[PDB]
Amino acid sequence: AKPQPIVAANWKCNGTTASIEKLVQVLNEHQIDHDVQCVVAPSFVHIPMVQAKLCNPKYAVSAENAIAKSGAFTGEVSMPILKDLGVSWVILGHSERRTYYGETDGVVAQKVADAYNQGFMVIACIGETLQQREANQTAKVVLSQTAAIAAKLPKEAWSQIVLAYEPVWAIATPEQAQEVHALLRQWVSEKIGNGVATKLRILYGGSVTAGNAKTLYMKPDINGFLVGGASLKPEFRDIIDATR
Amino acid sequence: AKPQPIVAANWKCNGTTASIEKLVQVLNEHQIDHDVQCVVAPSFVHIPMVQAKLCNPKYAVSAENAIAKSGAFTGEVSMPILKDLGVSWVILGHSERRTYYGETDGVVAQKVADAYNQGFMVIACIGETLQQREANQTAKVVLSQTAAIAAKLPKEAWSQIVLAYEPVWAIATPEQAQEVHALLRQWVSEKIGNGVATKLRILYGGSVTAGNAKTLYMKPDINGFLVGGASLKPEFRDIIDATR
Ligand SMILES: [As]
Ligand SMILES: [As]
Repeated sequence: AKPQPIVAANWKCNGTTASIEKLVQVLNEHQIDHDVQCVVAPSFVHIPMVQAKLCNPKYAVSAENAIAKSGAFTGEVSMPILKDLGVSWVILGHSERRTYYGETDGVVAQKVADAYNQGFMVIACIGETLQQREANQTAKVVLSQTAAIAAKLPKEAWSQIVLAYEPVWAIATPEQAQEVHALLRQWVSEKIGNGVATKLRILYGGSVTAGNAKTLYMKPDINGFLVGGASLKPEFRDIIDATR
Repeated sequence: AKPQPIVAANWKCNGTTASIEKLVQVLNEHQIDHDVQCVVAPSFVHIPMVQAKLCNPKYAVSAENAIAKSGAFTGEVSMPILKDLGVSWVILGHSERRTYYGETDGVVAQKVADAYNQGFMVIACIGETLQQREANQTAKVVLSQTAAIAAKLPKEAWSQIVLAYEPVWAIATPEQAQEVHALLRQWVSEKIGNGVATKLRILYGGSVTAGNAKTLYMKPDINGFLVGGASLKPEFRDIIDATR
């Protein structure tokens, strides 16, 4: 018994008009005959061409980041602007943004609350570094990151939340991934509620390929993927098939 | 005797599909009969619709920010991606990005060098805070910011550089603006070269409206504008006319 799986593409800061048109065509031709939420997150400037060309009924378009409000924030894209554009998914707290772009736990938690309150589906990213893993701090870190997010949310917000676990420490066996997912679900179950925990999607966001996806999705607490490199390739289709 | 003026719109983090279509239509109908480089910088997600609808022969589209390279930089837009898209202008070092998003002098200077080397026109922003102005540090600060940028550039790069002076301290009389522009030009003249200084555009990026633009452009060291709030309005056309 699992909730609806999600297979999300994080294109990060990659792509050309040519490469995106070729990829979206193949994604459009792929017949998906099971209940799965597919997500593509392009770079901001590619969002329009993706919205225009993507016809696959299982897909939604997501942003890779956002700020809460419109105004004098040169270079940033706000959640109101995204909604006007027709985008209602957003990735927040990706490890790259936590590492390079000043997104502390509190910044991430406030962004998630803002997205929730403006009616977004949120893929919120957590995960521990190699230094943190080698000091035995996996549980403390992922639970503390999740706790920061949970602190700004009412119980009913969780239908709009998806967690994505990034094993930053590896940039992992399916068993190491399962152990962290289980630990996350246990926390949500005890602290937030049993019903909320059952229904929550916890996506694996380490290295996902056509080669390992099926074995990863066999695990009871893995509800799909936040895919990096392989989501720039026709291989993404096979990763979607692996959640049958 | 002045170099070609530039009138650049910084839309910051503002706009709807509806408001942009209405604005671009009016900008498209505006007949401009003098030599001026017009620039529109939309939020990243609006770049496609602006490129698609904007027909005015005096305009180029600009990004409001960028990073140097494509790759694993979730949420950011790279200069290669912009070029593939057909964008060859970029605003860098805006005060909002210096203040809120970690852009030190060195970060800004490296971004400007990267843009130069990838063939962009760059509007590089400098300016001092109220605290800096009240401690008599206007010259030191704007010259130190310009120096950080100049340090990463060969002499021949300056044909691709435009400076924009932001009087952050006011968020200013035309005479206070002129005094800073003159001081910037003097520095470039003595340190970089007389020929480079004559030809360089120094844009005023404080509060510009249809009401004050003509008086501002009368000043000998002001070569146009980086416009904030008024560039979201039909008033922008009159600001363009003021550089006749
Ligand atoms: As189709
Ligand atoms: As036209």
